[PDB]
Amino acid sequence: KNAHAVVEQTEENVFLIPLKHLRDSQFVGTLLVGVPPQEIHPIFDTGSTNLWVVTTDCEEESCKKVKRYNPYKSKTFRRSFIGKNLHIVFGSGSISGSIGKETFVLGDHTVRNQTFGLVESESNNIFDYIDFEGIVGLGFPEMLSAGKVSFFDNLLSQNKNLSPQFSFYISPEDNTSTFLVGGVSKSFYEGSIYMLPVVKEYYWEVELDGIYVGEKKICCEEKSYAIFDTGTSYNTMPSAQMKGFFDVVPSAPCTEENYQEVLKNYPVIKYLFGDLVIELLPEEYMILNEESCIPAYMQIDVPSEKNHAYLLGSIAFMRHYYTVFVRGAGGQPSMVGVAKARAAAEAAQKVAELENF
Ligand SMILES: *[C@@H]1O[C@H](CO)[C@@H](O[C@@H]2O[C@H](CO)[C@@H](O[C@@H]3O[C@H](CO)[C@@H](O)[C@H](O)[C@@H]3O)[C@H](O)[C@H]2NC(C)=O)[C@H](O)[C@H]1NC(C)=O
Ligand SMILES: CCC1(CC)CC(=O)N([C@@H]2CCOc3ccc(C(=O)N[C@H]4CC(C)(C)Oc5ccccc54)cc32)C(=N)N1
Repeated sequence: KNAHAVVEQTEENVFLIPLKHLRDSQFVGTLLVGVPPQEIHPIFDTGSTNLWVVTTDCEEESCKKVKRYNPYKSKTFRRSFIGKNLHIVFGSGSISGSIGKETFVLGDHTVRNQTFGLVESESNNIFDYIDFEGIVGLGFPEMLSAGKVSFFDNLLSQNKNLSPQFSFYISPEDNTSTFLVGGVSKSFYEGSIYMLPVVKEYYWEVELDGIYVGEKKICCEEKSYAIFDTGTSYNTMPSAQMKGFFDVVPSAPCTEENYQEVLKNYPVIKYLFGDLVIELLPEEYMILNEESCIPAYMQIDVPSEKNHAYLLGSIAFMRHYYTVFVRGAGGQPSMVGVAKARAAAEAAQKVAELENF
């Protein structure tokens, strides 16, 4: 019931990371590792928390094709005397490596003593189709596989000018996509921001009360949730619902010249977050793919939350909605704020942060 305010900040307290939309579909920024600095181009992933860097310890083909980080060239790289192995399995691949500490620079801000995973193996594969160099995880610290301090938390603890919030502006056809640390920019949205409380600090997870495709109620008979996950380009539904969705949302042949008409009669999707209703128009949740219009959706069953979790991804959701991620503390819940994205945005002219009243 207690509101947040958008307050102005000096430009250095909200730093902007340009995100380049690569042909392999990654939105990657720039990250400097160690001294002398080595440059990598990671994705920024609200669906995980570990910091991963691809290293010269991985000699596989998928790793050798990118600019591998070499820890033996870094004066600041440190291993602990007793090492730790890390092995992550997810739907489209696996990542395994060891733990180390390093100094990072993100947006001219320095972070020391940062635990990170050194990729040694990318083989279970998604890595054969992308030029993967790393992940800056932005989930809650509960998802860390190792270390006591997440990258975001550690960055904040060493840079008192930053507020514990960040936001994403996704505009791939513009080359204006931006990851913002410490606040927001009014250049990237219009209307008001509406806040949704985070119900469990693991993923960025909020209550989801219903889903409609046209007039058909696709959700919810049981208590459901939405997860804002920049690490997936697609929106997702659980299996039970995913089949029913594609049954009423078929693909269609399309070109840049006829898709507006092809899709003119497709249904509008609505997500219900309490009194907030978010709608996705056909030209927003359908994407052009190999002479075809296809729904930017995929099936995903999240074992925690009992497969009642629905993911909101970079291309089918954040492209249309500017999203803010606000880190709660103590009795104050973390929150996600959502606003209609401003399509006319160019550069972030001014910057602000959300203050809690
Ligand atoms: C990165 O991690 C290192 C290792 O923990 C940090 O170095 C440590 O920093 C603390 C505080 O600056 C030092 O505390 C000192 O301990 C002596 C006793 O040895 C005490 O009498 C002093 O009053 C002082 O508080 C600690 O010695 C130091 N440890 C080492 C091995 O150098 C470092 O601060 C971390 N860097 C950042 C940016 O957080
Ligand atoms: C980044 C992977 C992890 C953490 C290791 C693990 C993980 O599964 N997810 C989500 C959870 C929900 O289910 C899925 C399902 C699929 C994908 C996927 O294939 N993602 C692609 C996107 C692309 C090609 C742009 O970049 C990369 C870059 C690297 C790896 C994967 C991708 C992601 C998720 C994360 N959010 N993070």
